[PDB]
Amino acid sequence: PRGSHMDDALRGELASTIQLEKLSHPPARFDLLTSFVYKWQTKAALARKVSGPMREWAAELKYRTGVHIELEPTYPERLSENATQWGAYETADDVDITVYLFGSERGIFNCHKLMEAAIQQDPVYVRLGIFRRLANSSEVEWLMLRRINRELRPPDIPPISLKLPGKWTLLYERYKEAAIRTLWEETGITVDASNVYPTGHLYQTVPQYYWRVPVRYFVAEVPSDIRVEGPQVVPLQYMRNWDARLLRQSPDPIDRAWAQLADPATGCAWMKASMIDQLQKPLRGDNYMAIRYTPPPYSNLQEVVGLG
Ligand SMILES: Nc1nc2c(ncn2[C@@H]2O[C@H](COP(=O)(O)OP(=O)(O)O)[C@@H](O)[C@H]2O)c(=O)[nH]1
Repeated sequence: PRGSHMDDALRGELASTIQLEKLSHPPARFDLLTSFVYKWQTKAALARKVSGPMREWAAELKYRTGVHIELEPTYPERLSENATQWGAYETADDVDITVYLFGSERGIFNCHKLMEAAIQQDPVYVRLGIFRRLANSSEVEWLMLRRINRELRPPDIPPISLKLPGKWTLLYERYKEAAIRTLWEETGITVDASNVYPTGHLYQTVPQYYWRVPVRYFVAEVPSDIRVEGPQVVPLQYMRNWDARLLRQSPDPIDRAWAQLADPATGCAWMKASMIDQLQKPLRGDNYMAIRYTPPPYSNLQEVVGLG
């Protein structure tokens, strides 16, 4: 019942081999979905590529074929263990996951080959660090957004995410291609692929959070004078039309900094790296921007951005 609701929410933002096993009927726990049902016994290293933290790719597979993807840890009691067929999993990739498919065999056949191609790639989150240089200052300003995540979310996703632009790679989409397209979807800024530079990737997960995906990072300079329109895809899902008087007095530092630098008409804000890491210091430690958005030397840009 929760899996469907999350797939319905992503509909607005949508525009070596797999051994399936047909099941006579589904287990009683999955009858409400029941329409055939096929099972795929795999690991989280593979099942993560057809689901996603917010069911990004499980919803696209439904948008494509009409099949419903349902995932469950095969032996979830092992995820409650600290220290073999039983005990704590070594890594998240090793977590046994059982995937269920619901729909017509026509739609299941289409999704099956889509899934066999999905598990071949590396689907990740992308963040294109958009920055501009200030004539009066020496440091750069980065464009920040605050997305209001939905109620149906995994426990590792906050209610509001202070983020730089960027979403996720669609099925068969590539890193830079996703970073540029998702940049416009969240900001409305058009950046050329020759000015986008990869700055690194991060993957930190635990077995209990088997769904977590790597994050590929990019940076690109924007002209200091530019019309930042804000989110054009699902704009209601971002912090907008807020009230600067009362939020300025919120006990959250993010919130106060948002009331002072954010524009409620666009939901966007320009922040310096020293300000972003100060905001991320109590949650992430030091060097939040430097760890993620340090340009490669061939960009001839780590001099300009200031992290280096
Ligand atoms: N949000 C999110 N973060 C992840 C996921 N998987 C890994 N991470 C970690 O997120 C850290 C950096 O996150 P950040 O750049 O602040 O993006 P954000 O956490 O999604 O706002 C990295 O150390 C990654 O290991 C995921 O599926 N979702």
